[PDB]
Amino acid sequence: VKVGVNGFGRIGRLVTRAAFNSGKVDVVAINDPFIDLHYMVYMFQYDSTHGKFHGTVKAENGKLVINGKAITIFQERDPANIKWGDAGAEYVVESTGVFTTMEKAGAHLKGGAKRVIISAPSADAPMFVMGVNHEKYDNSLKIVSNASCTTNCLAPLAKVIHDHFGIVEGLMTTVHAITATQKTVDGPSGKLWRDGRGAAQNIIPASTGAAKAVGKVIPELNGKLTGMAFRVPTPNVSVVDLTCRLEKAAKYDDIKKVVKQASEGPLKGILGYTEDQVVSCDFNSDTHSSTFDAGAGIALNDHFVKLISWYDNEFGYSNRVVDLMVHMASKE
Amino acid sequence: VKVGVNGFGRIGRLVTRAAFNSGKVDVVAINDPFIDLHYMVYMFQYDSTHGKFHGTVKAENGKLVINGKAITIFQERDPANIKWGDAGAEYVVESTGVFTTMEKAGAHLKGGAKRVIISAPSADAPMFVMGVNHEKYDNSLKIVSNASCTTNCLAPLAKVIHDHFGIVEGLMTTVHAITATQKTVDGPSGKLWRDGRGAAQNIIPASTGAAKAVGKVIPELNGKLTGMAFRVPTPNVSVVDLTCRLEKAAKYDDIKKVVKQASEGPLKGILGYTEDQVVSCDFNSDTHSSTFDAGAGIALNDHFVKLISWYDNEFGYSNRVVDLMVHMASKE
Amino acid sequence: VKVGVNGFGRIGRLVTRAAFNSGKVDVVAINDPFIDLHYMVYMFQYDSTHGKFHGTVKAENGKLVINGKAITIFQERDPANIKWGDAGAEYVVESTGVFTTMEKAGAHLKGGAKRVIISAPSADAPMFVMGVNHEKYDNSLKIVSNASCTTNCLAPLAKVIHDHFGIVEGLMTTVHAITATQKTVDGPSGKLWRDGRGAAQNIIPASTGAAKAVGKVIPELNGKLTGMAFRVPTPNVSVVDLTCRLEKAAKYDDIKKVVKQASEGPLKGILGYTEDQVVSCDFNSDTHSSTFDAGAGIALNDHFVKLISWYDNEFGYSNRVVDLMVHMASKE
Amino acid sequence: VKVGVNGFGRIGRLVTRAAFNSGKVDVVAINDPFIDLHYMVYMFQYDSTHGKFHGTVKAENGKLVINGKAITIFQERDPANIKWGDAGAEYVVESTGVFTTMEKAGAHLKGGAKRVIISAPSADAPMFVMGVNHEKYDNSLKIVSNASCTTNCLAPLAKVIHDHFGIVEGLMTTVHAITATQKTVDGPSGKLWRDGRGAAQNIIPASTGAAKAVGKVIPELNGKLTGMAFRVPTPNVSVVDLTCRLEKAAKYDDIKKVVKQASEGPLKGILGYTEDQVVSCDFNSDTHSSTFDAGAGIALNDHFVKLISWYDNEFGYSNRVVDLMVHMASKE
Ligand SMILES: NC(=O)c1ccc[n+]([C@@H]2O[C@H](COP(=O)([O-])OP(=O)(O)OC[C@H]3O[C@@H](n4cnc5c(N)ncnc54)[C@H](O)[C@@H]3O)[C@@H](O)[C@H]2O)c1
Ligand SMILES: NC(=O)c1ccc[n+]([C@@H]2O[C@H](COP(=O)([O-])OP(=O)(O)OC[C@H]3O[C@@H](n4cnc5c(N)ncnc54)[C@H](O)[C@@H]3O)[C@@H](O)[C@H]2O)c1
Repeated sequence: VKVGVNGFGRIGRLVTRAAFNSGKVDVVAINDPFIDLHYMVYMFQYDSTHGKFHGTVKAENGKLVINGKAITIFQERDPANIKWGDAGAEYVVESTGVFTTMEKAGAHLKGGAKRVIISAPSADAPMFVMGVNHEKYDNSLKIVSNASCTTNCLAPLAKVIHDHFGIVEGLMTTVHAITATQKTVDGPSGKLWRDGRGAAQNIIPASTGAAKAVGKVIPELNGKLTGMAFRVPTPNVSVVDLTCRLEKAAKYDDIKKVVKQASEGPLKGILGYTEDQVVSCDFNSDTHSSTFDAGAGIALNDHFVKLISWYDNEFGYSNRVVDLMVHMASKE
Repeated sequence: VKVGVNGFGRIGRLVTRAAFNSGKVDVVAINDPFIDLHYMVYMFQYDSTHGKFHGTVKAENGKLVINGKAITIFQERDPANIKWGDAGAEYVVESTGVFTTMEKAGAHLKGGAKRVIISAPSADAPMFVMGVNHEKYDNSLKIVSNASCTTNCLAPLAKVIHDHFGIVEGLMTTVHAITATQKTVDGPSGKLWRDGRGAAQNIIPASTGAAKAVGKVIPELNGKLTGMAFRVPTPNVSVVDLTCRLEKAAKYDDIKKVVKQASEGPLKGILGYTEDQVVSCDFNSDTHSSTFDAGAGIALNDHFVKLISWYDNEFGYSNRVVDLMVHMASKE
Repeated sequence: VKVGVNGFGRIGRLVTRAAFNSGKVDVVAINDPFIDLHYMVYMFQYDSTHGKFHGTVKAENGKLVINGKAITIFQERDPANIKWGDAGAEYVVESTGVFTTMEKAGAHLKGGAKRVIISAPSADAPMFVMGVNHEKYDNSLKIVSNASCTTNCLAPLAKVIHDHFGIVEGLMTTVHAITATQKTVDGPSGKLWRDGRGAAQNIIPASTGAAKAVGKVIPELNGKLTGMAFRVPTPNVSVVDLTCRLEKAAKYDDIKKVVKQASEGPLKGILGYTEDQVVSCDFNSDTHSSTFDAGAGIALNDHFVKLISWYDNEFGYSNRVVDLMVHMASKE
Repeated sequence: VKVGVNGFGRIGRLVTRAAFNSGKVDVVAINDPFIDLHYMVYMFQYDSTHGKFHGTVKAENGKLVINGKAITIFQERDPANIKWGDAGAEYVVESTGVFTTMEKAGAHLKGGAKRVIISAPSADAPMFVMGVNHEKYDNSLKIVSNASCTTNCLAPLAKVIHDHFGIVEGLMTTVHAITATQKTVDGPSGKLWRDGRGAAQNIIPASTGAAKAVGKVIPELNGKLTGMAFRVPTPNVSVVDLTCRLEKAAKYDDIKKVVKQASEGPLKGILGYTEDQVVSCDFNSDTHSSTFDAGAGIALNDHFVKLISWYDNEFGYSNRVVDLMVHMASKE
């Protein structure tokens, strides 16, 4: 599939990188009114957390040339004015974080785009999580959402645990690496006061609808999950801490077994499994949506257990956006 | 009561700092075979996380003089060889971390010390948590433990929640600040492989018996609590994340009501309460053992909730060591 | 003197904090379109790096009440609209960082303000550095600049070294703490690309005109100094690294003696002096503009030396803004 | 050439990694009487700063098998006892940081090894810096030193600048990333009080003989260089800040010209050159010994300049240890 990407931020750049490192889709256009061609070369080439881009990045003839492939560049604030159709872009990845509504994201279709994938939760667009409910997608859906990075980490795990033991209720906490929405020093945040406090100095409590969203991709869990988060001073990689009450008795060993089996089969590449003495950095640039940490979790009894799963909030999610588009194309 | 302190590390120094700013407890002797008199002046005077000491510190005639009070300095590696008696130390704070058992801490009694307070969990010494079970102490106890910093944060909260609603079962996680036990860069730790990884770069999973210990200071909770921890790159101040099942239905507001009332009454100074948009640094040098964060927590339903409480793992605990000694002296 | 402050950011808030601590000036008005009254209470009360404000802060009948004194709050986006005169503000501290020109800062005059102090370098407004050239100010100056935090650290030191030994030429490097202008993760920064890279992960080279500016407050040094900077992942406190060649031979002990005498006399409170084994945190909330670190520096020979001086980039500078206004008032 | 490595710390592991990542040499033995075979697999496989090993690491029959190549493991505490001879270890990399002297390091020769390379400065062993004085090595030298990481960064640059313009005198400052020698929180380090202070919280001044050592690999510069360092909270990658006086007038562009040609010719792979807007992370895992940052430096005049050069203190140096051995082998 030929793809267009709106917004060249962390998500836009990593989705583009994933498209190229994996070769699964072909990026032929990028739109960003604030980042010009030459700056794009720089931002895509050098990455503090994921390293310098493996391949080539040059600006040739007004176009961004990555690994030899020329990419048309646009500078439109209003997506409706982006000529995706002329660039040959069939699918458009909406990653600005500003057009997450069915209506706003629809603006891309007015330029030639056949379909739009919102790289963020949507209030009305149907949300999908690879490995959990992506087969519920059909050709009538012109605008879809790939949910959030945290939802993509919890949903795969929640599905396995619920199918095998039945989740009566659960509460999650995600210890999250600092994000771009945060501030370097105590600054104005207006909406969320705690988010304005110095990121590198604090452990910051924050709200998140990721746990509740899992009830949307896994209907049986609707109303049985919710949680919150703590933003901590690490550049990348976060972890889900799921405390849940199980319906059927489950020894910790059986939980490991069931998850391991899932990571080697139906959820391979999506849900990972490890028993090694890992730490956050061991998952930097890891493409999994969620990686179960056997040794980190702990059970109180056969019905009350705390499960731990890692996720490169940047890389994993970006790869799922590409995997979602591949699945969609196979349904055309 | 005249006090002696063994080990001049973070706790030894902060307990001494807490003592001098307090009043009724006097430090008259300090032992540390690794830190010489002049180095002690430096380490006690300058503190990266708590600021320069407010008062005077000097090296005079071989003694450490703080705020004018001369302190006898010892350099024994064997606690059995410390002459606490000659120096006048009735109570000895055992804070090295390598003499936590009854059999080892008793050594201080050879030099004349009358009672020994272990500033850490003990495998056999009776453990106490101010505000929770300190009333259980009696004059026959010559060696006691003040438990851990994390246990001192969870116990006060657990007591209030259990007294009013009944904790059926709970699982905690403590997002914990960096400790002197970790390494600056990936280094050796043959016992706990994960703790050897770069502290500033990672979110590090770790085991902790703090939750299980609460079942020791609150017998009714024995076997109903356990948890683990995540070490993150912040210099000080940690937070307890308690997910528990309640027996009696409890609206979040009722929980707020009850906790707040406890902090203004029986647990004043021990358990704090706030509804402000706080972050970890707001508890820097806070002397509370635990401070309930009303806005950070969240409930799934009237019987399943996640409670959040802050604690300056260094300052709070150090002040409780002093408070424990004051209580003991009042029972002599 | 009745003072008004525009912009309630790190400096606006710290200048206000500095003002209340010592009744040198009375803040009677504040303006900031991005921070409403209630948010101001929060931002001023809680400070990650300098601690909770010691005193009281509340929102009463539409005014910000600090330590009892009620403060008129304005929310004008345009400086000209701000009715400084009405509220009773003689001097106005221009700390937004956007109106640093003579032309722009003059707008405060159109509102009733008598004098205007720009808390940042100015392209045309006369710049002053307490202890170095503040004696050059006169009643005809309605708009002045207090230079930069780095210039205030280097100038005092440069003056003493030049007065006694003569600086033939010098090059400085300032290892700087992070500022509100940096990003938490690799993000866009059109004018300064390096400044867009993750602040907590990198040592970031940056340009600075602070060294060249010293030639402006000390005319004899015009064209004899320049330098650059390295932004590093520390919340606050920076250090100047001055490498200079001397005209008159100077043993290192002579440099120490000369700096020590200056800090105890004419530059007391401005230029500090220490021989202790200090690190950056030992200067947190230190009100000096520059503190000479005797043990940190090193000389190659009697004419080529490297001098080290610390400065709390936030606190020191904020106090100098207040000291500058006090001096101005004494000249009215 | 077959190699043995004594010490499996940061240096030992990265030298081993470099050996396989290049294939210039072949590691056949590792001696570390403090790290168990299974722990070695873990420490070599997972690396916080350089990522998971891009290969294979098992533990087949008492040996460490990397990329399908078996390595004999030793737990000998006295180098003399190691059987380098039987294993086929022609050269031994002494990287413990303990056996640095000509005699302590000599302990390896008895074990059957032909030559010993000390991965650290030596008080009496001849020191070499690839690209600067490695041609001075001859077959009579059984024990050699590869100097320090900082010396390997400054020497290449100093050689080029001195060769073309003549360095009259210079003073350097190295802004250094966090090292193992440091402590996570204020701890004991009696020799150097400042090195014991919390690494993640401070900018720590430290002494370094790297600048003076350049006078030993470049004799003409003996006594013309010295400097110091600042430890900052970054995991890896450091930068040299060289302020020097030139004999021959040199415009900044002439310096760029000369350094660039040197990086494309005689010093290719050793001295790098860039004009891009780089930051520390852009040099993570960079194998150069030193990379000139054109845009970061600044000149006061044609005879006084500040030159900036980056170096991955871990990776660059480790690769030079391998390059030194390759050169030695070619002289056999
Ligand atoms: N700081 C915290 O977060 C905290 C709070 C709860 C409990 N604790 C407990 O406090 C104890 C120490 O922690 P800390 O942070 O002060 O550690 P440090 O900061 O490790 O302090 C320990 C001190 O013990 C001294 N020491 C070592 N061996 C000795 C010996 N043989 N004789 C005499 N002195 C000796 C050291 O020189 C050092 O100054 C541990 O048992 C720990 O579990 C720590
Ligand atoms: N913190 C330092 O290191 C430091 C010390 C020396 C000088 N300075 C100078 O101080 C100034 C501000 O720096 P800071 O760190 O406090 O920044 P912030 O921390 O960016 O503070 C600026 C404040 O200005 C307000 N503001 C923005 N637009 C405005 C408008 N149109 N009208 C009124 N208020 C507006 C913001 O809401 C914000 O609170 C800059 O010019 C900077 O160069 C900084």
